[PDB]
This record gives sequence, C-alpha cells and structure tokens, in this order.
Amino acid sequence: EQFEGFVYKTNKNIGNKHDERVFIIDRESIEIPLSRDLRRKWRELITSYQEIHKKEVDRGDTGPSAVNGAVWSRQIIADESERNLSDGTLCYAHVKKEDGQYKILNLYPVMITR
RNA sequence: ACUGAAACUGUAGUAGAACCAAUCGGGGUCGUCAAUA
Repeated sequence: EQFEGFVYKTNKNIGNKHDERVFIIDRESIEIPLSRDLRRKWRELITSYQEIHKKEVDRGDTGPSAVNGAVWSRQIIADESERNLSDGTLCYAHVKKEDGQYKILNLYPVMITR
C-alpha cells in the first residue's frame, strides 16, 4: 500500500532499535478533545525525562546510564518546547474503548515509557 | 526761583523625635536508567 504520514523518530535509544515509525495519516483517524489534564500530565512527564538526565547530559554523556551504545531519546535532549505539547506535535496516546468511546488515558513520548 | 541729608531687613531659633534590617531554613542524601521488536 502507499500512505501519507509523519515519521516519528526517536534516536537509536535502546540497543535493539532498528526502525523509526511513520504515523500513517492517510487511512483512518479519530479526533479527541485534548483536555488540560492531558497536557499538564505531558508537561510533568517530559520535565521528568529532561531533569533526570540534566546532570548526565551536562557531564557530556551520550546515552542511558546503564545501556552503552544507545543514544539519548529525543524528548530527553529536546528543549523546554518538548514539554509544551504544541500544535502538530506527535505523541502516543494510551487509549481504550471503555463505555463505547475512545477514551484517551495519557499521552506518551515512546512506546514503553515513563 | 534750584535733587534734602543720614539709616545693614536685621535680631533669636540644632530638620529633628521615634523605629533591632529583621523573621523561617541540619550542607543534606539511594534506587535504577532507557524503548523497542
């Protein structure tokens, strides 16, 4: 098949990583309201990712504290703007179809995440 | 159809009385980290 999409890239950020992702926009879609609680959760989540490694990246370390050869995941090296959840930014949404609606539980920067 | 003269706006009086640059804070301490395939 062919599709349009956005490439979601995070760096070679754990050792087994081979492939980035392309969010296939072409085919099917569901718009859901972005509440303040979701966006403030994202801010708290991404500030966590950034602050916990501030000492690491100031030391000039290039990757995770116990996984050599990996490289910092994008949201960690990204600036304050990554916390902001601005228009057109890409996320993973944790979703379930409870009560007959697509409930969005949380927004996450990676598949297996903080 | 003759300019008056001569005479220190000086003398006495404290920009001061009162008010705390101060109140709280052990130079301390432990769990991961990372997201794919």
